[PDB]
Amino acid sequence: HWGYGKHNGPEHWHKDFPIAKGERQSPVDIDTHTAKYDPSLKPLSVSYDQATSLRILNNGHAFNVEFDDSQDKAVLKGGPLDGTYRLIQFHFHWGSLDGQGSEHTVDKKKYAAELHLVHWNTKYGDFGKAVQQPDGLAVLGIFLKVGSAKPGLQKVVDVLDSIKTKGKSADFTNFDPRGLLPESLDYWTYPGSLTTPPLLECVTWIVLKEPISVSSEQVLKFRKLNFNGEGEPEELMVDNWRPAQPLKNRQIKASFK
Ligand SMILES: NS(=O)(=O)c1ccc(CNc2nc[nH]c(=O)c2[N+](=O)[O-])cc1
Ligand SMILES: NS(=O)(=O)c1ccc(CNc2nc[nH]c(=O)c2[N+](=O)[O-])cc1
Ligand SMILES: [Zn+2]
Repeated sequence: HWGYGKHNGPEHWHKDFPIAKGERQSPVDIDTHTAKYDPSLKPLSVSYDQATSLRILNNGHAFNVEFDDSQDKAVLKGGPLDGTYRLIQFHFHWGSLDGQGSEHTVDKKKYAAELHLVHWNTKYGDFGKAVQQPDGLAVLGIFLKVGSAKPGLQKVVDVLDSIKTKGKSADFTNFDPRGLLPESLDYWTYPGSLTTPPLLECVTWIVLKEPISVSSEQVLKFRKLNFNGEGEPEELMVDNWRPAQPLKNRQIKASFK
């Protein structure tokens, strides 16, 4: 199986998922100087007031906080998007050290982690159908730097010891993802892909300029998670990020400045 270990990491994925070397792969380096301001972009609309979290799962690659997406409750719209995208889950990618961990980079700068709020286009009826379409998903990307704690993150951090190993899940209700957003919704956007296999080219990426601050103790707790299942040799869950991929024939647009 693919992973991020010594022998099955990102440079190996193409052998099972040939679209790894495709025309619209993610993440990418965001060259701030060459991203053009696009005054036709709209403000992003993040409507998470009715979000219903249900569960948190260690899937052996990251942990996902899953939402009830059976009704139009936590939606992302506007920005570069046409139509309405419903929140299904969020997860993070992070490093073994504070100097690395994000998937997207900003003029080659790597952040300590990166949060992905994953949304699917309601015109496709469900997630599984949406990932088959070029405009199927919108992922809202938010950088994490180490500094002041993020109080809105602590409930997530505190449950991780209950889902240490691959395939563990825990009840995770009433979590409000608004506590994870920075103050500004200024963003960059570009057409890309899932950053893990199956690496489908179905994502409008929206990457916020303003990172959120999390404490060293918070990100330390992410690094105590395990890639392995229970009663297998311990492999800390760290460096679960794909490096920047060739931008190819794509423009990154800025909503600002
Ligand atoms: N193209 S892909 O899906 O990324 C993929 C890549 C590599 C494999 C073989 N994996 C391994 N082979 C040898 N030793 C190991 O320790 C692992 N391992 O770590 O799994 C299987 C699938
Ligand atoms: N890192 S990211 O780009 O935000 C991101 C990556 C993967 C997903 C959903 N995963 C899947 N999607 C479709 N088919 C699949 O088979 C899987 N799967 O097997 O996981 C959602 C978001
Ligand atoms: Zn992700």
